[PDB]
Amino acid sequence: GSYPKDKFEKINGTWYYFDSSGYMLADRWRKHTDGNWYWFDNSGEMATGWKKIADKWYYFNEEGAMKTGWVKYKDTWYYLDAKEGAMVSNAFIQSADGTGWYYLKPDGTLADRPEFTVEPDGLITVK
Amino acid sequence: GSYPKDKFEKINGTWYYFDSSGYMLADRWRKHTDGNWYWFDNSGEMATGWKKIADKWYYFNEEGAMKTGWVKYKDTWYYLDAKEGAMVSNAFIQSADGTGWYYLKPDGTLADRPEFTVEPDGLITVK
Ligand SMILES: CCCCCCCCCC[N+](C)(C)[O-]
Ligand SMILES: CCCCCCCCCC[N+](C)(C)[O-]
Ligand SMILES: C[N+](C)(C)CCO
Ligand SMILES: C[N+](C)(C)CCO
Ligand SMILES: C[N+](C)(C)CCO
Ligand SMILES: C[N+](C)(C)CCO
Ligand SMILES: C[N+](C)(C)CCO
Repeated sequence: GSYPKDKFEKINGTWYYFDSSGYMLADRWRKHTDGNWYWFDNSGEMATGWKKIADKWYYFNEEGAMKTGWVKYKDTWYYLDAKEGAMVSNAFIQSADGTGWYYLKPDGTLADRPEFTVEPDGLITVK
Repeated sequence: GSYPKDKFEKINGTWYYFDSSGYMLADRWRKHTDGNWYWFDNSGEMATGWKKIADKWYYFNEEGAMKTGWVKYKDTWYYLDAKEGAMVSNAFIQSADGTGWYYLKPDGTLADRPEFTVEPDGLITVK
C-alpha cells in the first residue's frame, strides 16, 4: 500500500525494485519470481541492453530480463553463458546438434569465417 | 592398534585402505589428507597408472595419487580434467600461455594434426 516491499515498481517512468524495507536496489542483482535475473545500476534503474558488471558483460532484453544463450545484437551473434549469463569471449561453443563448434572472438563476436593455424605439437591458434 | 581403523597399509608390495569402520575399501574413491584423490578396485588394490572407472579414464602416479593436466601414454597425449580427473574428449583445452588451443579427439587422443571445415554460418568441424 504505502510501503513497497520486495517488488518491482515503475516510479517517475523508471523501473526500480524495492527490498523488504522499501529501499531501491542499487548495484545489486535480483532474481525475480518469473525466473529471470535483473540488475539495477547505481541509480537503482533496472538494466536494459548491454551492461558490464564486475568486469563481465551481460545482455538484458527490453523487459529487463538477463538473457542467456545465443543472441543477436546489431546483426552479429554473441553467446551468453547458459547458466551464469556472462558474455563468452575467445571460446568454442558447441553447436546444438553436437556436430561442430562456434568460435567467439576475443571481443565476444562470432567468427563466421575463422582462420586456423596449427603448430607441430598441435597448438591450434585462431583468428 | 589391535585392528586397522581408517588408514593405508603396504601389505608386501601393494597398498590398501580400510575405512574408519574397519572394513577395506573396494570400488571406492577417497580424497586423502594430501588433497589427492585415490581409488581402489574391487580387490582393494590401490590404483596406479591408468584406470577405467565407471566408463571414464583416470591416471594415478606411481604412488596411487590421481594426477590431472596433460599426460602421455605411448607417443600419445591426453588431457585429464583438473577437477574430475577424468579424461577429456572432443574438447578444446586452452594452452597454458593463452595463445591457443589443443583439440582432443572423441577417443580422447590429442589431435596434433587437426583438420577444420568452416561452414557458411561459421560452424566449425574438427577431425
Ligand atoms: C536474488 C538476488 C540474490 C543476490 C545474489 C546475486 C548473486 C549473483 C548471481 C547472479 N548472476 C548469475 C545472474 O550473475
Ligand atoms: C503480484 C504481482 C506478481 C509480480 C509480477 C510483476 C510483473 C513482472 C515485472 C515486469 N518488469 C519489471 C520485469 O518489467
Ligand atoms: C562490447 N559490447 C558489444 C558488449 C558493447 C556494445 O555496446
Ligand atoms: C599438449 N602438450 C603436451 C603438447 C602441451 C603441454 O605443454
Ligand atoms: C605410497 N604412498 C601413497 C603411501 C605415499 C605418497 O606420499
Ligand atoms: C571423480 N572424482 C570423485 C575423483 C572428482 C571429484 O571432484
Ligand atoms: C547458431 N547460430 C544461429 C547462432 C549461428 C548461425 O550464425
